[PDB]
Amino acid sequence: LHSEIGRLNNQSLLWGPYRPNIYFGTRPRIGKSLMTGLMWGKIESYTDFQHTVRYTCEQNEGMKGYGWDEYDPRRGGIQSIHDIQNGLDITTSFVKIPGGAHGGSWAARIKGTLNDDAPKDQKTIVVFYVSQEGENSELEAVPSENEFGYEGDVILKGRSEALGNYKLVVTKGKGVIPQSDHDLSRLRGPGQTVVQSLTYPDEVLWQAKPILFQQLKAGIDWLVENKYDVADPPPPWQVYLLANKPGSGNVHIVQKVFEGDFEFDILFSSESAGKEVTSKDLEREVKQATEVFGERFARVFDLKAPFQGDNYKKFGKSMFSNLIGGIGYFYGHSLVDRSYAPEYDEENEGFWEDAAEARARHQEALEGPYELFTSIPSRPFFPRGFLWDEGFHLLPIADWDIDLALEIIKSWYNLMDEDGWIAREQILGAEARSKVPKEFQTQYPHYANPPTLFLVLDNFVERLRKLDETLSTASVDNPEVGLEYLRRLYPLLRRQFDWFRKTQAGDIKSYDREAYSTKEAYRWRGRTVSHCLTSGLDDYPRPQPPHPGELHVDLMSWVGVMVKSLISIGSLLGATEDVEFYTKVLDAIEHNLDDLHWSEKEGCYCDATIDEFEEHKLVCHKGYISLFPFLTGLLKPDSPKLGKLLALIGDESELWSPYGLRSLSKKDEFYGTAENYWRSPVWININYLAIVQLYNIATQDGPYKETARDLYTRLRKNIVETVYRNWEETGFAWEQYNPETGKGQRTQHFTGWTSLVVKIMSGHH
Ligand SMILES: Cc1nc2cc(-c3ncccn3)ccc2n1CCCCCCN1C[C@H](O)[C@@H](O)[C@H](O)[C@H]1CO
Repeated sequence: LHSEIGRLNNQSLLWGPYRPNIYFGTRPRIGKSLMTGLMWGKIESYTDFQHTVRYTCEQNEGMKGYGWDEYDPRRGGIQSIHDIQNGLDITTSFVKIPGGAHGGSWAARIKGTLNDDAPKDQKTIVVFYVSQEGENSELEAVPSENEFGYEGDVILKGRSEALGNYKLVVTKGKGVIPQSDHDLSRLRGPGQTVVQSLTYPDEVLWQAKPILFQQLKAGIDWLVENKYDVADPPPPWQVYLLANKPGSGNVHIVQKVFEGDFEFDILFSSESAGKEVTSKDLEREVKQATEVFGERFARVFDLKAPFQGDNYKKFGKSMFSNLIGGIGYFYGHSLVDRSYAPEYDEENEGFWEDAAEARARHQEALEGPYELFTSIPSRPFFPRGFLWDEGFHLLPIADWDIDLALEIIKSWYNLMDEDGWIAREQILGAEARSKVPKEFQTQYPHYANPPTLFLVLDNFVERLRKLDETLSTASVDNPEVGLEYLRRLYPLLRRQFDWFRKTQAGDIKSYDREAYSTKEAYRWRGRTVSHCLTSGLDDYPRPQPPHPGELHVDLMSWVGVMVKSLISIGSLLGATEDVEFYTKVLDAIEHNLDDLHWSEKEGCYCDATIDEFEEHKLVCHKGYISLFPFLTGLLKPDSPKLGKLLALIGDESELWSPYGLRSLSKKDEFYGTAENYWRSPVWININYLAIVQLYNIATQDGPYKETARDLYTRLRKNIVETVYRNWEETGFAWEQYNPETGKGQRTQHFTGWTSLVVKIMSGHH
């Protein structure tokens, strides 16, 4: 029965607009298959369209904003694009229609409305770009009746092993189509929809912009060769209208020019299903997906006081939809240094210079191919899987659709190599690589990242203990399906635990260091003089200089998170021997957090190193790192140390700002220095952990119940209100928030863990 829910999940999730790196396109969860993408741009001159055309996501002065207003990957949703440069408000509606054997059908409506500033007679070029990879697959544009292009719909008929037979239609659409009275119209037509059907080697089909432009350039070269010149030039929009040439190929460019507002549909009909998809179907499924979305939101994300108002519902729906709507399917090779150069062991003083040398051997090579199905932090700046981000992303996604979340967990865990490593940053294929400088592509088998995916697993387990609708919860409603999922995953969880202990081990035994356990001590590999990228907190201050004797309290706390999870999951599976090992490890981490990291003088946890004199020294920098045993859920509710942590947390002169907790204390010497990334700003993911733990202390008998109740109340309010005020003013979720001014800063469109705000509002953890 487990493989039955599995098959249904596969069929459910196969199609989506799973190309979040571009404004709008679709792809199935298959490496080498059919992909679509949208392009549009005003044209006012002979040279402007190369500058105005839109395709890959960005964020700059010329784009007011864009994002999903509703989305569910099983059903589809609606996206809104507000484009200032091109004077256009665009809506892209996407809907899926189950049926047949190949993952069903789908349809999209693209609607453009000029805004108030645009010339009422703007010419906008619109391209629908279609490609198909596969040796034994075919795709053909049925030619038109008319001489120079299409008066009606463009039908592409295709076939592959993965999709069977299918037709993809681009409807004629509604809006004024400009007409040219130039002589050229005797050879190119007066103006109409055109199709060019092309073939290029499979591996470059993703390069839609250059492919389109090479065709535009050939058209213009043709003008020049044939005596169309500046004495009497055709209008720009006709100079940039491709000559119609439909056929078979692995690339099909469908181009329309509109004057004023426009709209058109794309209808993908899987042959193996009922009759084909119509526009009437598209409109009905769109209306239906909205109603379903509406009803699930109010059940799953029931906003509590004081955020019950409609302004907050709208806010929550926006933050949620952007998060779950950034889900992508990525496919290809990634770049990995598999030398395991000994310099990566970081065993000597000055290790960062040795590691630099090894990186300068450039032994890295492409490997795979791999696939990943994942949500991402940032459509415009970094639209790809990040390992510890994904644990935060899936917390609200799991509320929505636990089965989808498990799908994504599985996807990540299928990347893990034989040692237990998953690369923290998943740049899969040439398309992904295109948006990343070559110096930053290389992954390193010694670099960890927080295991925040265990958090999602913990939520799943509590739920397991305590048709699209049915599927979304099938793995908790069918407990046998649940445990079977854990059974297959568990060995990989254990592999990653062991990997952490073998690769990120700190050194107790070799210094004058005393502690309850000889074993439990951890140090993030990969640190530079000013950074510790693998920890997730890039530039939070760490012992200076970095040192093989360093110990990092956040890392030990992450290991504590892992054992606690393995206890739970081991128990469910009766891995009795495993469970007793985990038990001794937990107990040991509990003692060693105190013996190695607790500072009585400072009243918080600290990283540690070793002295010029070879002695253990705590290095205290009050901020997120200091609270880690608390944030990761490792302290007993009655703990005196917890009490001191709550005092530091609430202290306005240290961490507590009107806008959330500061990443670093105002009192720290590194406050607001250098790039100031994690050295003062408020970050939603860590604030979210704080909120969850305050709520935990707050809803149990103990000495800190009422303190935590008050802190919980206020921090929930501060964090929610700050992210809401910024969203109201700017339309954006931001990467972090300024603790002096409350302003969002760094990167926009960070959905992204900022969207945790939906779970914070809906409460009852
Ligand atoms: C190559 C690159 N080009 C970039 C361009 C712009 C940019 N900005 C404004 C305007 C224009 N351009 C910005 C950044 C750019 N990058 C770096 C990519 C990695 C950043 C990771 C963010 N984040 C850092 C967190 O500390 C970490 O915890 C977390 O896991 C991670 C993933 O969310």
